[PDB]
Amino acid sequence: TLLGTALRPAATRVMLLGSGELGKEVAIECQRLGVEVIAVDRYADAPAMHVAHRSHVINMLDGDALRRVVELEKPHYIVPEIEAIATDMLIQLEEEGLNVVPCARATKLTMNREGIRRLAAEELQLPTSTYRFADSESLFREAVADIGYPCIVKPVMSSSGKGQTFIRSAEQLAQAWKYAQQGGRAGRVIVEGVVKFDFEITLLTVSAVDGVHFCAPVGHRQEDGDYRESWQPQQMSPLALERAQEIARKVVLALGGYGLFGVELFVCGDEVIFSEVSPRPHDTGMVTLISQDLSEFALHVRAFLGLPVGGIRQYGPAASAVILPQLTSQNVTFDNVQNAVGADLQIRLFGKPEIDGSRRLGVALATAESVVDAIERAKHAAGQVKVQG
Amino acid sequence: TLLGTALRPAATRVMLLGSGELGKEVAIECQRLGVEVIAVDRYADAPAMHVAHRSHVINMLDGDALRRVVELEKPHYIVPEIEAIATDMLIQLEEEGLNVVPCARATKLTMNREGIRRLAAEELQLPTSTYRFADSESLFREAVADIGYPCIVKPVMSSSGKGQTFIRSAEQLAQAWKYAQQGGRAGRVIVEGVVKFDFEITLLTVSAVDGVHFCAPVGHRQEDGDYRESWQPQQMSPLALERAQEIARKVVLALGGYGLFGVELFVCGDEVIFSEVSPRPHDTGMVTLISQDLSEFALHVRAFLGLPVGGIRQYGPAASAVILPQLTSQNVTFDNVQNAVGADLQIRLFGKPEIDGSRRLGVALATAESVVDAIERAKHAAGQVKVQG
Ligand SMILES: Nc1ncnc2c1ncn2[C@@H]1O[C@H](COP(=O)(O)OP(=O)(O)CP(=O)(O)O)[C@@H](O)[C@H]1O
Ligand SMILES: Nc1ncnc2c1ncn2[C@@H]1O[C@H](COP(=O)(O)OP(=O)(O)CP(=O)(O)O)[C@@H](O)[C@H]1O
Ligand SMILES: [Cl-]
Ligand SMILES: [Mg+2]
Ligand SMILES: [Mg+2]
Ligand SMILES: [Mg+2]
Ligand SMILES: [Mg+2]
Ligand code: NA
Ligand code: NA
Ligand code: NA
Repeated sequence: TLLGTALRPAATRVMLLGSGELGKEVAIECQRLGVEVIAVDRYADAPAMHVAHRSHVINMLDGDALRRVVELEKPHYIVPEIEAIATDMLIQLEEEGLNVVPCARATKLTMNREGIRRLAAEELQLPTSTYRFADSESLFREAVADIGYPCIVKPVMSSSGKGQTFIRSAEQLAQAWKYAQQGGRAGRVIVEGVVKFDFEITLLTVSAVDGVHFCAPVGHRQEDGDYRESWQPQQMSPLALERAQEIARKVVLALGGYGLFGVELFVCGDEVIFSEVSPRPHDTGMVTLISQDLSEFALHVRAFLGLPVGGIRQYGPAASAVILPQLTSQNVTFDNVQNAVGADLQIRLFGKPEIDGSRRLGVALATAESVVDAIERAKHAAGQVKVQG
Repeated sequence: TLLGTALRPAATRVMLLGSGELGKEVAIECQRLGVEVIAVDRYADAPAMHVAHRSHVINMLDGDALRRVVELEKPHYIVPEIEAIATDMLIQLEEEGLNVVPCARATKLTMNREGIRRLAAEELQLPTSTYRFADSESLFREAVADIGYPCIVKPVMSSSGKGQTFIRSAEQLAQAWKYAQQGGRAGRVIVEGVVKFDFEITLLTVSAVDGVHFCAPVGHRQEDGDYRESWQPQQMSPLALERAQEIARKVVLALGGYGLFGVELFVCGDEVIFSEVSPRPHDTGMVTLISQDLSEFALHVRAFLGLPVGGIRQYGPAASAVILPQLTSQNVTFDNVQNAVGADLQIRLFGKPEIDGSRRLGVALATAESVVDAIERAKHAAGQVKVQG
């Protein structure tokens, strides 16, 4: 592994496709290695752009635009932060010699539930929820019938729960089907049975030159399509853990390429069920900013740059809790910060330029003697911040 | 404590006066809190500028230049990274209402050995080496005669051991004096008696809204004006730690304002002697980038923003080892990186645009079960890096 000096002729260049808070930490980790960072997004002053050498605002869904910026910048690495990109163009660029992290195929299978679902369930022969795909309401109706209640319906092109519906009753069908055609692209869906699990975890799995290494399991609480709190390590049976790792390894190896992956699983006793996987750092993993020697962002960079991980140290019970206010403003200020920091307690404020509704503006990070106390410490701190408009 | 959003009208603005690798970390920590950063230095593309919202290049010693930039950017805080700055203007500006970190007086006192030495030794009555100042070759000779051999002569305005001579005999008098005239303002020198200590430490002390806090003692190895390796914690007797803390507390308070200070001390069994102090993060403190929950940079930022520290977590034995090559290039590259990182092993590459001789271009960091093992690991890693240019 040879690294140049950022801004110099031999500089090593990383292009970030998506400049949110996750991308912001990757940018930081690149900067720490004197790696040149070019932050791209669909709006100005995105968080990662604050810490990049330079940036561009483009429609990442537009492959011609993608090609143009890439060609312009000639990056050594293309690192997507989100699903919403012209992956077809990534495939092309990769085919043309670009290094897409972790690999372009990985980004495509994952942006489509069908792709990934089939791979895991069928190909990989892995445990997942019951499901069915449908191209028409009739089929939709048909499928919901085959799956039963309650059930979940999601566009094969959905995230943050966008265009999805929890179904317990036939009465929702008109709206459900409509919600589904609504989000994502705006027309195919998936109908999954509902899993009754003890808890959900994110198994942050890094695939690098020295193989696959795992972070301790991250548990989390989802609400209204948003994670609220995350903690580590989530208590699980040795057997359960063992099964989760097997699943994670099979999946990452199957997707291919080096990087950090967020493997979403469900746990019921010693039983583990595959849900889905992010081919990049996961929001829940923000707890690793205080819980490990190497954060999920640092692991991602280490891996993609072709460097060995060796090991991951975990510093005891830890937690993250989001700062998710809801208002409309283009000049947000944060008060009472002094009551959100202290021993074993930190906060991050993203730099987002504006808000117009519910948006993640920061996160609180805490460690404690117990996971339960870590959670409370983090929640309480997030709650002390007064978000003004 | 109220923080705005970087780039927004209510943004909290921090101006860095000196954009080296230490300032780089300060910038990253500011950015983590959505603080707006303006990086200033005497050359372009300086490390901190890589992660700042905006950058300027001026003569920081020029008081008028300083006022101009300050007027132009209107920062809430001015954070100097070096001694060589227009201290008189900082005083002016602080009066005109600007928050100079930690305070303007602290900067004035420490820009030259005379202010700080006389304050510590005469005003505060802290134990220090014997010393005499001299502004002429002849006064220089009279000083040596009084101080005795061996002694160390140093220019009053210097750093990183520039223009210093360890004088063992009169043979060296002529050269010593010449070499001393070479370093600084290019005049006045300090002649100090030689302290025979068991070891030296850097006691990273934080003066904050909630009091004075101390990081575990940092030991270090100096070689030709430059620290080479640093480690933490450095073992010391209880009595020595307490005397070191009393000294550090006294000095920071006397200097005034909130921030992290690097108190340089010589330890002689249970006795502690004051050497000097950086009214800001110290290079030897880079070990904290791996050894604590909050690095010395995160701590400085937390303190100067008026937030409480609460407490500092130390993760066990750790060390830092510099990457200090020698060459002339404007396009430095680093190879063999895959052999300089791994389990409990990291590196940082500063992004310095060029080198023309010996310059610290990065640092290796490691943790282990003992400071001895950490030091070895970190030195080995620094060594694995193939610097070419
Ligand atoms: N079959 C299933 N059974 C039980 N809960 C399910 C489920 N599918 C989804 N969930 C719940 O809903 C959450 C979000 O589901 P999903 O991961 O499919 O959404 P998403 O793809 O739209 C968002 P993201 O990509 O950001 O994770 C899960 O983390 C889980 O809490
Ligand atoms: N009186 C004294 N007796 C014994 N050793 C001394 C000494 N003064 C300095 N030293 C040794 O020399 C080193 C550098 O001295 P000093 O810190 O004063 O130089 P400096 O101010 O130019 C460097 P910097 O500001 O970068 O730390 C010390 O860290 C110590 O090893
Ligand atoms: Cl004197
Ligand atoms: Mg998903
Ligand atoms: Mg999900
Ligand atoms: Mg000094
Ligand atoms: Mg010194
Ligand atoms: Na790849
Ligand atoms: Na910038
Ligand atoms: Na001030």
